[PDB]
Parts: sequence; structure tokens; C-alpha cells
Amino acid sequence: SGPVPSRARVYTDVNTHRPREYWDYESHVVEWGNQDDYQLVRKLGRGKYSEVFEAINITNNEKVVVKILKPVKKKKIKREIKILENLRGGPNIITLADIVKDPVSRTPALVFEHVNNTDFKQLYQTLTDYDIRFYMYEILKALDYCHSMGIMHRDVKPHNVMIDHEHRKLRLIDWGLAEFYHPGQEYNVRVASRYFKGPELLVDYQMYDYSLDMWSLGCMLASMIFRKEPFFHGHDNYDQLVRIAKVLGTEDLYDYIDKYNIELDPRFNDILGRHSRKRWERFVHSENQHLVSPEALDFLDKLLRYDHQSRLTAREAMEHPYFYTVVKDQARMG
Ligand SMILES: OCCCn1nnc2c(Br)c(Br)c(Br)c(Br)c21
Ligand SMILES: [Cl-]
Ligand SMILES: [Cl-]
Repeated sequence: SGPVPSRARVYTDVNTHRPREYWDYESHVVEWGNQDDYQLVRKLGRGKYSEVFEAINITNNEKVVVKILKPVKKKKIKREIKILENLRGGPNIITLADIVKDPVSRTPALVFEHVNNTDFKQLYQTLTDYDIRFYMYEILKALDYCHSMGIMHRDVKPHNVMIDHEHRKLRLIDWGLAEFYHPGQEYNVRVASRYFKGPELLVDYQMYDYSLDMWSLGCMLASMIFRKEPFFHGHDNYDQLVRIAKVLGTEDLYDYIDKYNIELDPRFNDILGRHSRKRWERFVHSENQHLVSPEALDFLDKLLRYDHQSRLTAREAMEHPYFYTVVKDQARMG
């Protein structure tokens, strides 16, 4: 029988209208730069799947950030670089500077523009109501650009947003899980991090799209405004959906399941069972009332939908009242 097909509502064929060499990363020939150009200064850390350094380009004396890639397949290597080259110059997307290779090891290393140590998770414990709005909007600028260029990020979370609090700057990093969106294509559910995985991924639905990132963004905001890190705290993949069910309710979950003719374990239905919906105001109480407004709760409600097709698009989200003053504020400064 199988499931019902799905299409992205926006940017549906941006790769179809483009030439083959745009999205066919398997046919790309990576002209590898010279490793000697770059000298490592200090270890900025090591991410969930890489090791990252502060570095200096000796050809122009500018600073760069080098990311020595995890022992990974050549299929993933080429996908990421091709996605970064295409997203270059986009608003709030980190820009690939060069790509080099170790002389003896032959392990690849992405080189980027220098931004800042400070990720958005470490900076989240000192943010006003207007700061949440401002930095969420900047993430939507990056999310609408990458969607508009035909790319899902697939790993949107606090750690992958770099933010310079003082200069009002923001970058979305780690595109190594991202992928090009093509209609009719089945996509692998093993992307993102538990707490930010959409219901589509947890119900083993393959034909998802850009809307996945909008789920993840909701997860951040929810945690940001209610100060519950993370807002949906699953222990395993089964439990994550069970936590989500305990907020959005099980009624719309099973409507989502039949609509797309999605199949899953009988015991999942038993595990989930029946549970009532909880209105978004019930996660407010003590030291967070200042962060939660009506426009925040509507916005959040419209992002955290089981049905991926119903979720707000990045552009739609940018038009929400939540940002009304934000878009007006940046029209007299930027
Ligand atoms: O565990 C700490 C790792 C932090 N980390 N991970 N990926 C990073 C990227 Br890409 C850039 Br660019 C920058 Br600047 C930093 Br800092 C990064
Ligand atoms: Cl995939
Ligand atoms: Cl979108």
C-alpha cells in the first residue's frame, strides 16, 4: 500500500529549474586548495561531528575558522561543500572560504570566515523578550534563503547558531547534514538531534521537506520563552514523540498518521495511547511571564504542527506579528 505522497508548498522546484551541476553534488569536482595557506592558532572546540580551530590565512593575514572533517564518506564530503558554495553570500549563512586537504593524512578540512566562539545556547541565559524575537528573525532569514535556494538544513538547533551578542550578528553553521530538496524523493530520517526532530522523522515518514526546519525552530523558541531546555525532553526516539503528544495532544497526531497513510508499530499506538492537548499558556508560570506574549504563543502554535505541510514557511513566519516591531526596527538601522 505505502504512504501518500507529499510536496513542499514553497520553492518546490528551485532545483528542477536550475542546471544539473547546481544540485548534482556527485558530479562535482572539488578543486582542493593549499593547506599551507592556513596555520592553526588555537582549538575553538570540537563539535558533535568535527574538530574546529582558529586559524590564520598567511596569503592575506586574515583570520579563518578551520573545521577538520569527521572520518566520513566522500558522498557526504561533496554534498556539504556543494551546498556551502551555493549558499555563499546568503544572509546569516557561514561562508566557505576554501577547502584544503592534509598532506599525509588526506583528511579534508573546511575553511570558513571567522565569526565568534559564542553559540546561541550559551547566550540564551541572558536574553530579553525582544532579543529572542530579533535572533529568531535572523535565523528565519538564513532558513528562507537556504530553502529558496533549494536546501534543507536538517540540523537546526541552539549549538548550530553562532551569535555575536554585541554587534547584533548571527550565523547558521554545520551544513554537513543538509541536503537538496527534490520532489518525489525519499529522505533518510536519521538527521537532526532528538529534541529537534520533527514528528515526520519520529514516525518514519520519508517524503519530508523544508518544513522540518520550521519544527526545529519552534523547539528552540519554545525552550527560549518557557526557559525549559529542551522543551521536548525525550529519552529515546519513542519517548520524544510521546512528550510531543503530551503537549499537542494525540488527536491531531493520529489524523497526521492516517492522512499520509503512515505505517508504524502497533505498540507505538499503544505506547502513545490517548492524551489531551495542553494550551501553550500552561507552560508559563513563575519567572518567564515577561517572555511570553500572545503573539509569541500564536507564532509557536503555528510552527509546532504535526502536519509538516500546515507549518508556517520561513517567509510566512517572518510576516507574523511576533516580529512586527523587529522588521520595523531594522528599517532604521539594520
Ligand atoms: O564544541 C565547540 C565547537 C564550536 N563550533 N563548532 N562548530 C563551529 C563552527 Br562551523 C564555527 Br565557524 C565556529 Br566559529 C565554532 Br566556535 C564552531
Ligand atoms: Cl537523505
Ligand atoms: Cl520555507
